[PDB]
Amino acid sequence: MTDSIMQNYNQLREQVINGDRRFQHKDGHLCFEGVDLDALARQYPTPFYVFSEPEIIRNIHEIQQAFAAHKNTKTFFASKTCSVMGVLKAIRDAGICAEANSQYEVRKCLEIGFRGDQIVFNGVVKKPADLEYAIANDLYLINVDSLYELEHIDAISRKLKKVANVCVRVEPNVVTAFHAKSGLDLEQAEETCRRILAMPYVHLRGLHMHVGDQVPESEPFAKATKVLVDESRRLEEVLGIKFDLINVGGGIPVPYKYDDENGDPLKDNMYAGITAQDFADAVIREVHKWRTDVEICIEPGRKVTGSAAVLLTEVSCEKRKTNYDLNGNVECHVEWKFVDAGYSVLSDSQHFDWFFYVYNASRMTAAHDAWIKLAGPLSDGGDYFHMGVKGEEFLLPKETHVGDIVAFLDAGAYTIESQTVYNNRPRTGVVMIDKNGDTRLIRREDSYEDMVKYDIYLLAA
Amino acid sequence: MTDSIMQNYNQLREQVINGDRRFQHKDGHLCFEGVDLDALARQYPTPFYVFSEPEIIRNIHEIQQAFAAHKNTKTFFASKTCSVMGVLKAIRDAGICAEANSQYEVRKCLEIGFRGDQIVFNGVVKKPADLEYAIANDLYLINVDSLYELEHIDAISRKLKKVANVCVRVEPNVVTAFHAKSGLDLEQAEETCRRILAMPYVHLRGLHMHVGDQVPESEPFAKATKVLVDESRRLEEVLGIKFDLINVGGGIPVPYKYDDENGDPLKDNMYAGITAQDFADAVIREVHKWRTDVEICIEPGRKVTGSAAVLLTEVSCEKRKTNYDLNGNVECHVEWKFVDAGYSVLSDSQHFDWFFYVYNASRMTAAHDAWIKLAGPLSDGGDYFHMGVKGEEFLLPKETHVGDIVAFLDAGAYTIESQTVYNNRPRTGVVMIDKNGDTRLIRREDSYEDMVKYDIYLLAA
Ligand SMILES: [Cl-]
Ligand SMILES: [Cl-]
Ligand SMILES: [Cl-]
Ligand SMILES: [Cl-]
Ligand code: NA
Ligand code: NA
Ligand code: NA
Ligand code: NA
Repeated sequence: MTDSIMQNYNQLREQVINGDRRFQHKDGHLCFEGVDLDALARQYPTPFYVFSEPEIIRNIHEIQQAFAAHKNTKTFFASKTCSVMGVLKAIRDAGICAEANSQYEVRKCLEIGFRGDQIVFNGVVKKPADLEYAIANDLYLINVDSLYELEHIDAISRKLKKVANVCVRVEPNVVTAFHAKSGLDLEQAEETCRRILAMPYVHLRGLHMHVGDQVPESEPFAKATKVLVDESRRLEEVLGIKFDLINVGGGIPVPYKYDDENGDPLKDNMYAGITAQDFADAVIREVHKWRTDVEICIEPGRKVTGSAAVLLTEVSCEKRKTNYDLNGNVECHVEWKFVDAGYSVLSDSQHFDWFFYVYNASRMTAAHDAWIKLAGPLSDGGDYFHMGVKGEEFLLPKETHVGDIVAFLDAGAYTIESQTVYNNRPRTGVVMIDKNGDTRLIRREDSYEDMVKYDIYLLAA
Repeated sequence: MTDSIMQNYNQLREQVINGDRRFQHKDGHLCFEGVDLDALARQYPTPFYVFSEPEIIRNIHEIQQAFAAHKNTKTFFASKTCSVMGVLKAIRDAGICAEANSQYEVRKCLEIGFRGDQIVFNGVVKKPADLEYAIANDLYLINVDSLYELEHIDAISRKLKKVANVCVRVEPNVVTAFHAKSGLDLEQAEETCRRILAMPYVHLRGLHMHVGDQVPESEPFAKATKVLVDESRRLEEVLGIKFDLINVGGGIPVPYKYDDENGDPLKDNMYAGITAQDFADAVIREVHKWRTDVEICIEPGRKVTGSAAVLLTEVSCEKRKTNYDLNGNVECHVEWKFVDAGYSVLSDSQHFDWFFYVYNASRMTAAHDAWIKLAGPLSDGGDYFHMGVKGEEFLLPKETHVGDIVAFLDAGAYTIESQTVYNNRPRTGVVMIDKNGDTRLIRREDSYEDMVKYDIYLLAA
């Protein structure tokens, strides 16, 4: 029933402004950490993302509190989730470490103040130049993803006369051969470790795995960790060593739909099937069957920042399209609202069928009582938001007007670096709400100069 | 049969180097317009795209030759397809016009030397600043996509005392109301045109439509053009005017799979179901039932550049993954080849299930006789190429080695502006082969400075 769907969506809306730790209402507008988002979107050109340092901190608290039963836990934010420097700075100041996924990610983590001993460098393609940069900067871990790459680590560590600290990525078969490009097979772990021990400037620290992203059950983490723990225990015996650590990766999910009573996480993984506590319980229980003193490294990405941003986008056009029958009578009307952000700004809404709550931030206390379709500004028929409240339809106040600010919630993970300049619309500015509730610009909107500065061409003037 | 699939793929490979107007072989390597692509990829860092000015010119020839039966045809390259300045310059020097999809696209077309009278500006969200820039620059056409936008065109043209030349976009119901965000309903065309005629600084030039992209049959173009032609004829009568033009949009498909005897274009639109001649026959036949003298405007994007680039990417790692049964016996092996381009470089291979021919450019004369899986360098389990020769599997020479150059063909449409800095891997350089067969860099690879120059942060040194 649409009425029931509409009723439920407006219960969720009221819970946003009366129940959510992030949000309030003022002057009829959605507020984030006490910042009126309508007013903010009159101060900065839309579309833009606004991050909350307070919410990042709360998310980091949930993660670390979840691991209270294991004191030697080291937490590395997976920076492919978001690497805007001011976001990395908030995460650094909140007291955790960083995982990096390219040479330039390593460099920006170092620049913003993560020490080498606070950085893990992972990857399936770590070219000699990448490895040389990482080894020269004394990173806490460089993962070993393949035997081919390991030969470069040996050669380059010898060349620099600097120890490379490594963890061997093993991807358990919980078809992994066909569908998992990353890591070594379990069967290869022993000889790989044996070979690293013999290398003069490579130091074996432990094994690594990463299950995946937005994982809706605890069992995959428990099963995969058990495989890694059993192999770690066995190799300690066979090789006569004591591992420094085990790195169990990331994948803690974030709620993108909150009404769990109406959702099946295994069918719709926008429902978060598990909590950080569930992830920690599964991991710690398995590790403690082997050692309670070993360091556990975790690599959460999405959970750190996902809930901690909103995309603000201005309703910039409207139209009504009407389907008529062959006698000219109306079959239905469609109310299109156009916002100034499309899939070049919010990639996952299109490419990964990702749901984000959508509300009229300018009319946040008004009933969202009109079915509408929400379109982006790209000259591209597929640039509209398909992941609606009911099918492809969204709910906004019937009073919605051009000039209102629409907010997409839970827009803090995998939303910035994935933007494009398709249609030569610019990638967005980014604003940060700091711990004091003050705002500042932390990324500019791309300028026209940015569209062409990369190009090499004969000028005309 | 895999053997048969392998046989057919190697027949296609031989046709590339012995039959294709674009390619040859030399020193065992794939050549493009006589340029050895292995050698080129030792001169420039991979991954990068290489465009062919000769092939752009050939594609433009096919389009214009297709319209020989209609002398007053004006051709506007849809620049959302590719707007690297050197690519736009080649298209300008080849003698056609430009369609633009944002304020900055308009600006870059003007900068590279398209005159205002050679530019069409389309869009669903043309804000006042966008319209003011377009009207001030005397564009040949600004489309009218909605009644809301039309009010801004009236007001701003009055403010500047400059005539805005417009075409009214009408999207026929050939559900269009639910699935087509663009244009007005046919039922709205009459009053919209009547209102424009009464505006002092808005000049109505005709109607506009655009069917879509990679369209595999001629019927949609014929049917939609007929609707637009019938309404144009009727409005000339009702309103007592003579239209300058009709703008029928783009959508000419490009072959991404060439063995048409084995493909159904309506099921797999990588097979191009129609040619430019088929598009022109359908459009011209319908227009000439109304007027033979009127100007026909077309907006091809993909067809201009799609076949005119190759992505060159270096095999940068390899591994074998083996699935074992519960007794330790081998069930299967998977041979993974890792290249230095993933979906942040070649977006559509992931997000739009787009097929591109893949060959070992370094071993182009060798039998491609080994099934492999082809992975990108992103730390992301989904970053491998799923659109294989058979399922998710590709064919490369069993002799393929790290350091070989892999080529993706037909990589010239919608491949540059759609790149991202996900994982802070840079967006690629772009090279151009000019009409003389010489090469030059036309876009640099993003530098590390580019990763962070947009960010605003307190430095440490
Ligand atoms: Cl930590
Ligand atoms: Cl309307
Ligand atoms: Cl022309
Ligand atoms: Cl291997
Ligand atoms: Na705005
Ligand atoms: Na060693
Ligand atoms: Na290279
Ligand atoms: Na007029």
